Amino acid sequence: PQETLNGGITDMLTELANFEKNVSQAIHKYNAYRKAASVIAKYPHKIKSGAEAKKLPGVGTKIAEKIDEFLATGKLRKLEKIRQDDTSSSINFLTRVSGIGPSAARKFVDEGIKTLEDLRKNEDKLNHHQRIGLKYFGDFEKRIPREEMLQMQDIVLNEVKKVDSEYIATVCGSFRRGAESSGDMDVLLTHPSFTSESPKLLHQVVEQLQKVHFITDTLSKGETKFMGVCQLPSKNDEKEYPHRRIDIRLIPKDQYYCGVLYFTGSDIFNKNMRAHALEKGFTINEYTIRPLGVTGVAGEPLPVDSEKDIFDYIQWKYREPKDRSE
DNA sequence: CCGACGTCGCATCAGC
DNA sequence: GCTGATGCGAC
DNA sequence: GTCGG
Ligand SMILES: [Mg+2]
Ligand SMILES: [Mg+2]
Ligand code: NA
Ligand code: NA
Repeated sequence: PQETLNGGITDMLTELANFEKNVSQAIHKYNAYRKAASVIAKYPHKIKSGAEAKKLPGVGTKIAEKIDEFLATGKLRKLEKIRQDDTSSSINFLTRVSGIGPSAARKFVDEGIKTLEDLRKNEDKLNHHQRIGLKYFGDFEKRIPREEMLQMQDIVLNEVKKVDSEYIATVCGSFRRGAESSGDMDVLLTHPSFTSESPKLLHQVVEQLQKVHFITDTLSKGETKFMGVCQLPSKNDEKEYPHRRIDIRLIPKDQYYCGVLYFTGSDIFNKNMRAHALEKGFTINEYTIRPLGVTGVAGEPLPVDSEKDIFDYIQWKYREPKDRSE
């Protein structure tokens, strides 16, 4: 539905979600505001009153009321006032730095640090991740067109295969659902030598990708998960590509396809797939599908050899990644 | 009236 | 030193 | 903030 139907309402709601999360530290209100923003975004009629909104699942009495106020005045007083509040709009802004959450943002604003300028003058007060976040602030908010993703995927598959031709790599994310652009790259990796009934497999890959200068920085690295930055090589006399978030995960063979499904998303689709899963006597997380017991007894992980197997157990025609928006 | 609201890997903090 | 809790990011 | 036991 066209964003101009209830656009003003959903932006109001998402703005209020943001303050709950970043300023009030009320994650459950943040998610309530987003849930109500979603169901509104999908509603195919121009909302004429709060009582009308109220009908939607996730819209309660207090949002109904804010809708009424927004309809009559084109604004909300509470939102107007929070915006002109220096302390609160600073705290809210700084959370846009990857690695500064509600709690570090609060701490900074308490002691005078409110702007990227302030963050720059105070490197010593930021942790490693936060420096990388600061350094790529601009880059990190940009989107990645598919063309650069395919190019990034070329590097990844080439280098992974070079390290050891028995690795299996799948770039997931909205990339995998065929999206026209993506916010980051999410690589899932496994290896025949790695099951769960069983720390270099990850490091070796990360290492090759730094060696060809594809990975430029590291946010975190452990035995199973890497979070980092990458950058395509620059064209011959051209302006350089932006720096990009890339994650690389190592998953045991018998959990690979649950992982692929889970990180393929979208979350909306996974919420559905989880719900239907429950409906037919099964539970599915990122690691496994388990049958529910005569009492709610999730039992042993079942054998899984492909995405299909999963879909099979819960009796769903396998859904092509391109259809997994919902 | 009141508890649930996904869960988890890693970096780092708090406390012993 | 170590263990556990907290912050963070993220389908 | 909203839903539902
Ligand atoms: Mg070989
Ligand atoms: Mg992703
Ligand atoms: Na409702
Ligand atoms: Na942040």
